[PDB]
Amino acid sequence: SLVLYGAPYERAVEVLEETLRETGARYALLIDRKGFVLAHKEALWAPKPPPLDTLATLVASNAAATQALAKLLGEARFQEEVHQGERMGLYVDEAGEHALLVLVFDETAPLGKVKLHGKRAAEALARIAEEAL
Amino acid sequence: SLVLYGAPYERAVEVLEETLRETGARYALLIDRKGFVLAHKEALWAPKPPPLDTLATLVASNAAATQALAKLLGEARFQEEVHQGERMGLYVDEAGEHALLVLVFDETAPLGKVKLHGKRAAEALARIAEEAL
Repeated sequence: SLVLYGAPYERAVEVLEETLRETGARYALLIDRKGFVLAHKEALWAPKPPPLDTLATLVASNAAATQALAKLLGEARFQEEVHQGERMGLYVDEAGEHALLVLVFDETAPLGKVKLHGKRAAEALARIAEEAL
Repeated sequence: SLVLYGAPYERAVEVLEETLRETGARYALLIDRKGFVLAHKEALWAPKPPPLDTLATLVASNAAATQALAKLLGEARFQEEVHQGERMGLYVDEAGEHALLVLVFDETAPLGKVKLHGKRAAEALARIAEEAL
């Protein structure tokens, strides 16, 4: 597949939903490394997100931009990154070769839970994407 | 001051050294938001770092690059970021208005310690830089 659709798509959304419930994050996305959104889910209590195409293309651009740093420091790429503001934070984890799990969260979501469930979710989504894409 | 020199410089290096000891990080740097290195220290057990001007300019470029994301998500800027590879990770924390504390570390440095002491160090270095620069 070049697009995630059908049962893989259905399962990916189900994983993103459970990830929101387990973390308390606002928004959860699986995106490819070109910034295309493969699946997304938003907590019913959260404000409408920013345009998710923009968000995904900036996350994917930054993820590519950071490889220079990982290589400067002697590794191939980073696998995970957390960016924290006063209120809002952004978690991104590799979901296999060609996808990234993105979680947007506020202070009400314990960063430890965001990381712990986020990692499990990226593995599940990697498995789905490996078989599908 | 436009450069950190004299007693402020001396104290900043002393803070970076204690930060390496408290964290177990490889390399510690205070850099300005233009990527200029104000102070740096390296653990005696670690390999020679990558060119620290390059490292600082890439860290500063990325920090600027990420503001678009923070603003997309409704805040002014991120205050802190962690990037983790299989072995190496990179911690960056705001040190006041015009500087960033950077810690480069491997698996032997507990991320919790890196964050906890890193935050204290960025506050101390902010204080030094506020009075000096």
